[PDB]
Amino acid sequence: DELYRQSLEIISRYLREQATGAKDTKPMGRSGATSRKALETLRRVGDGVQRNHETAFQGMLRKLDIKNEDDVKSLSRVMIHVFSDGVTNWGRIVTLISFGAFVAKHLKTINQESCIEPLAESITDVLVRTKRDWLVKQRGWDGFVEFFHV
Ligand SMILES: COCCn1c(C(=O)O)cc2cc(C)cc(N3C[C@@H](C)n4c(c(CCCOc5cc(C)c(Cl)c(C)c5)c5ccc(Cl)c(-c6c(C)nn(C)c6C)c54)C3=O)c21
Repeated sequence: DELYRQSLEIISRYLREQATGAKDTKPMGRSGATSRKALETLRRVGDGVQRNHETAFQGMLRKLDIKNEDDVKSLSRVMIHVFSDGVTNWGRIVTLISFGAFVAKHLKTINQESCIEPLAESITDVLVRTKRDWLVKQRGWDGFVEFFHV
C-alpha cells in the first residue's frame, strides 16, 4: 500500500544521490516530512556504514561481478540470503540500503545508471516483502525517523 511507495521513494532517492555523488534536497511527496527525515538519516547513518564496512563491501561487490541489467536482476537471491536471516532491526535495514548505495556507485562507474532504478526496486521489494509485519509494528518509516533521526 503506502509502505511500498514510501520505501521505494526513500531508497531510490538515496541510491541515485549516492551514485551522482552530490546531495539532492528537492522535497519528497505528500508524507514529505517523514520521507525527508528518513533520507537525511540515511545520509548520516548510511554514509558511516559504508565507511565502516568498506573492506567487506568491496570484497562482496567484487564477487558479485556486476556488468549489466541482467546481473542486477540476479542480485535478489544473494541479497535475500544475506538479509532474511535472524534478527530484524533498523540498523540491519540501513545496512541493506547502504550496501545498495555502494553498488549504485559502482553502477555509475561502469555507465550502468539505467540499472540503479531496478536495483532500488529489488531492494524495496525484498525489504517490504520479508519485513512487512515488523515494519508495520514499528509504524514504518515514522518509527525510523521518530527514534533515529537527529
Ligand atoms: C554477522 O551478521 C549476520 C547478519 N546479521 C544479523 C543476524 O542475526 O543474522 C543481524 C545483523 C545486524 C546488522 C546491523 C547487520 C547484519 N549484517 C552484517 C553482514 C552479514 N551484512 C549484512 C548486510 C545487509 C543485508 C544484505 O544486503 C544487501 C544489499 C544489496 C543491495 C545486495 Cl546486492 C546484497 C547482495 C546484499 C550486508 C551487505 C553487504 C555485506 Cl558485504 C555484508 C557483510 C559484512 C558487513 N561483513 N561480511 C562478511 C558481509 C558478507 C552485509 C547484514 O545484514 C546482521
